[PDB]
Amino acid sequence: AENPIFTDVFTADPAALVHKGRVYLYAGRDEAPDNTTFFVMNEWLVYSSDDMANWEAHGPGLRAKDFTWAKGDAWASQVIERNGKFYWYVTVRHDDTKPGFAIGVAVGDSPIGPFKDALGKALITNDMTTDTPIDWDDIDPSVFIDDDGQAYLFWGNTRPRYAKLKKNMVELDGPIRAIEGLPEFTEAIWVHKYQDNYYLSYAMGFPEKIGYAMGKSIKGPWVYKGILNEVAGNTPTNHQAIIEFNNKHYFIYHTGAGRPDGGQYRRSVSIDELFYNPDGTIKRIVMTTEGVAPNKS
Ligand SMILES: [Ca+2]
Repeated sequence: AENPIFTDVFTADPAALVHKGRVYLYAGRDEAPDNTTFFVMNEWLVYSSDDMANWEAHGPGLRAKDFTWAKGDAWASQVIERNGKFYWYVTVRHDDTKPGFAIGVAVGDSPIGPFKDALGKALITNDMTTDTPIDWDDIDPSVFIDDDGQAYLFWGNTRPRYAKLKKNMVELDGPIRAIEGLPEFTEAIWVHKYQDNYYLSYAMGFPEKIGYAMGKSIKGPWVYKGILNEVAGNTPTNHQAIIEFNNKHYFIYHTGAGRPDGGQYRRSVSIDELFYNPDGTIKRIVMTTEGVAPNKS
């Protein structure tokens, strides 16, 4: 499965999920004419695989403009299943009623949708977080359900943060907490659990690499552990998903390696295998051209 995996579109900010034997893969879609101005993103695209290698294209799943309160900009996202429903947390640009980037939540009854705004309003709004003056801090959501039934929302650019999510998945429960322990944090938090440990991987520095920290609890304390991913080919933004599928571990990300004239604002999803050490640490990723081998049940 030669990387990059999709060649008919540029494709970025991957998020993935396993359901009923299939991997569902979610990505934003880079529509920019060149690598020299800025992101131009309007819609998220959905893909699914049997085996990690052959991908079925289900087309657009959600456009940013599907949020009445949103101006545009369909930035990084993450989907989760809970109670026969699917929650899609998005980064969009709020309209001038609450200036600045915001986090919204959509809902569907199946992995491919149809998806609709679950709230009719932002879940996180720029003015809720004012310990930084920048107006793109509230981006890149990540979502997690711990073994005790408690769900959590993580996000941030420049300022990493989390909060408890109510069962209904569309409401914060309790206060927003600043996360300590993530040297050089930039963005792209991805939380997951493996065996007895918790893992918070993130984009780090600039141009971005991915670093990660481990915790004995979802509330940490987090212990930075080293570099998970080198800086990716022809792109300053590095953006991960980590999933477990069929006894192998998958590290999904993007590169500027596509054609034609791929790069900074014309990115492409690539996939490579992740391996754990016996102590629980993750081997540094090796980003490869040939990508991943099939692996179906
Ligand atoms: Ca803010």
